[PDB]
Amino acid sequence: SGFRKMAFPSGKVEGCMVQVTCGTTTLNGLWLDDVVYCPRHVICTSEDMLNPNYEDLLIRKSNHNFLVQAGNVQLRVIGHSMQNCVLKLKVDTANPKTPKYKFVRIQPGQTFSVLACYNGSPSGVYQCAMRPNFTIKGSFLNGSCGSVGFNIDYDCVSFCYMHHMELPTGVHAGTDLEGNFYGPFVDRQTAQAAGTDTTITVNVLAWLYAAVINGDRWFLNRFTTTLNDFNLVAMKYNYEPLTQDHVDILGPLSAQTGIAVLDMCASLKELLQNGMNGRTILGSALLEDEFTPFDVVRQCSGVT
Amino acid sequence: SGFRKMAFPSGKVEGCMVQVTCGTTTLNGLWLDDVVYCPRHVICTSEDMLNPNYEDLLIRKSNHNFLVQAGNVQLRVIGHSMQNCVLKLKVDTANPKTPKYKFVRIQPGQTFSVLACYNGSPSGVYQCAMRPNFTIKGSFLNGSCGSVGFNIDYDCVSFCYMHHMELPTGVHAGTDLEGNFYGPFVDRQTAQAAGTDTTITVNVLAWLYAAVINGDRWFLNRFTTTLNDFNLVAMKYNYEPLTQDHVDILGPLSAQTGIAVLDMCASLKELLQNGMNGRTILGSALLEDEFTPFDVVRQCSGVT
Ligand SMILES: *CC(=O)N1CCN(S(=O)(=O)c2c(F)cccc2F)CC1
Ligand SMILES: *CC(=O)N1CCN(S(=O)(=O)c2c(F)cccc2F)CC1
Repeated sequence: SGFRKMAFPSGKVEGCMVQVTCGTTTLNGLWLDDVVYCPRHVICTSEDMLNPNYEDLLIRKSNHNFLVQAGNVQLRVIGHSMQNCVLKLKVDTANPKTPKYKFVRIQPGQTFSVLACYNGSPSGVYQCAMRPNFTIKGSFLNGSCGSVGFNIDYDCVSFCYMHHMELPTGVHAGTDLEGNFYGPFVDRQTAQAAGTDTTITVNVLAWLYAAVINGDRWFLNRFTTTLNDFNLVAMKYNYEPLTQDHVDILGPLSAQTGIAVLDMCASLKELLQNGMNGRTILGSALLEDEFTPFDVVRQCSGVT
Repeated sequence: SGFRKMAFPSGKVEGCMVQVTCGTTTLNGLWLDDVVYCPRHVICTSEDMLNPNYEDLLIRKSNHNFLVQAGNVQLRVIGHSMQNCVLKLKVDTANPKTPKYKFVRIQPGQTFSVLACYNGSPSGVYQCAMRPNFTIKGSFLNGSCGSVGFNIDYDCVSFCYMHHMELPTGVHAGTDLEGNFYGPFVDRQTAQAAGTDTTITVNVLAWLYAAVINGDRWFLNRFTTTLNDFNLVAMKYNYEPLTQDHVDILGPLSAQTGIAVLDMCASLKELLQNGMNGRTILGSALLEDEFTPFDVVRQCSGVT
């Protein structure tokens, strides 16, 4: 029993983190096989960052200008290329600690662990969601760029995020490991505002199921609703629309608790309309939306 | 910017987790040098658990009854002893991944990371505090016993907790790595109630400082207070008394923000008396108390 915001064990990803230095800019790189992946803005002077032309900036960089350090040993860079907003640095040594890995581009609402690093050294691990506006609400100081977000499936690390940007509002933006930004964000020190940070409805419901499973039942009510009726209330409260796809996904939790998805929807409807009235669910005074249905099943079943 | 509930990177501790089996009971062990530490209740039939006599139960166990598995390789047990509520299993192989380590007994209010394991395999990592009633609010299913809590100081893992018990109320109890329970708890399936789960006042203040540092300032007020005046309000709200020791500890955050500790106390006083009024601080609708002042400084400075 008990339910916690839980990150994947970070060891497999700690084994991949290196320091990348280009001139006076130091950030983090991900070392998989003989490639080091890092944000392309490593080549910028914070003056370049106002309107960088990356292809033009990169012409001035040779392999030997990229200083790659794994622990206290230098890696020899034998190649470099730009893919979208990341640099791939070919090194002469395969990372001996390379885990089984995939690159995946996640959807909004999908959760992942972040290993926050500075100078290629891990500081901490935390759980995130890709927000519906394609920002993440991270913890990233200067030097944290190139820190990565991941899921683990037993022994296979799926890398879904590399950190690039803090928006003026202190939310975060980054790329998949093909260098493609989540959302409309660009690696330029310019005015970039996030859209509406809506609540991930299906995640909230997952977490209400986690609550029932863990004995927090006070908010269960006598009501049901319909997707269309629920969705009117959701819209009004800046909750994402709920689809039959989300209902299907919640089916296993529905089964385990014997609470119909639409009944739990009706419960969530009353919490939105009535508020918590100073009560808590799983030690939270607000509705948590950074647990996916898969996260809830995982932590409630104890997958390793 | 941004502030997250952040666990230590778990890699150093993943390298220490083994499976311990005694008869039909499987749980987790911590492998440091040539010793495997695990809960002594590994020797119990859940029938033994009602009123176990551990010294008597242990007489019936030989080295070869303790099955220790690190990955998919068996360790040879060449010795076993009981220290308080843990077994020390001497094995013939030093853990080659043994990190620099200490055993520390933490005080209530102190935070640590837990690496939740099942069958010696990591499932997840999360951040905890030792509650003032010497429980922790964990996420632990059957098989999780012997999962450990730790702090890291650069390269030195301080182990402070091993998981043993879920109380009937679904809160958690365990030992330091000398086998001594935190609080008055015993490894027996009996009526054990926790005392008052009071709020860790100094941690709440730390987290209010983290909020100001990260731009969440709305709750800063025009008032100050005194320790004695603050403490009357704290008592009324089941907050731990604040000492000059806690004020001293908050000094660095006081300095960085230019907010006197007692001013921040007066802010916390108004939040207790007035509530949040539907507002959030660092994405929370309640006052977070599982960040220590050291945690706030660490994450706000980016220590690795
Ligand atoms: C995002 C990231 O981690 N980095 C890119 C920016 N640089 S930097 O330009 O060197 C820099 C500092 F070193 C300190 C403060 C601001 C700043 F932009 C850091 C690495
Ligand atoms: C605390 C812990 O992880 N364990 C001790 C109890 N045992 S058990 O007695 O084998 C057991 C199960 F295997 C399943 C359900 C309940 C139960 F007590 C599990 C390991």
